[PDB]
Amino acid sequence: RYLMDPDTFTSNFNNDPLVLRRRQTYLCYEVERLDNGTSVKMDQHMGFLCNESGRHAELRFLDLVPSLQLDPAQIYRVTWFISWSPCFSWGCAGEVRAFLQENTHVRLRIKAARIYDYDPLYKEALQMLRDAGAQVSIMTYDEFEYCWDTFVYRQGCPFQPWDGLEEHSQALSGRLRAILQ
Ligand code: NA
Ligand SMILES: [Zn+2]
Repeated sequence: RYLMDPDTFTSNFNNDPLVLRRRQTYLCYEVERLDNGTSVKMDQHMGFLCNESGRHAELRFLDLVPSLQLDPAQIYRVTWFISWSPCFSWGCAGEVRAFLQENTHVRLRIKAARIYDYDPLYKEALQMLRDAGAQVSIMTYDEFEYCWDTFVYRQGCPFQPWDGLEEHSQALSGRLRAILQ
């Protein structure tokens, strides 16, 4: 597993609104299989994706699902730690919705560092994901540190939080839950 540079992680998962980073998304993913109330963690199916040549990371994740060789007779939970919530206007929310409709064996958990409200239809993207069965939430300190510990070439350095991490997370979470109520 190639691990992400720490600078790339910190530049992209920051949730401070005064840090500009609209040009790029990073999407860390893991997959587990749900059997009789216990998960089979599948470490060979973890990684991260960014946007490439105009194709958003969310669509690039959909692009690689067949290579994960999921058994449709099984149930899987996919988790996304994504630096921006998925857009509507460039097709991500719609494609994820259609994917989850066609792939009823897949459950999707989305934890976003920030809300992508550069998209005029960002609220509709979030509601569309919720309506398609995705559980959508804002990243807290716990998830940022997990991501640092799991996806980052950190050489045993501990996660060090940026100023305001918890405050911004809680404000974002309030906005999100208001949108999804
Ligand atoms: Na595709
Ligand atoms: Zn998108």
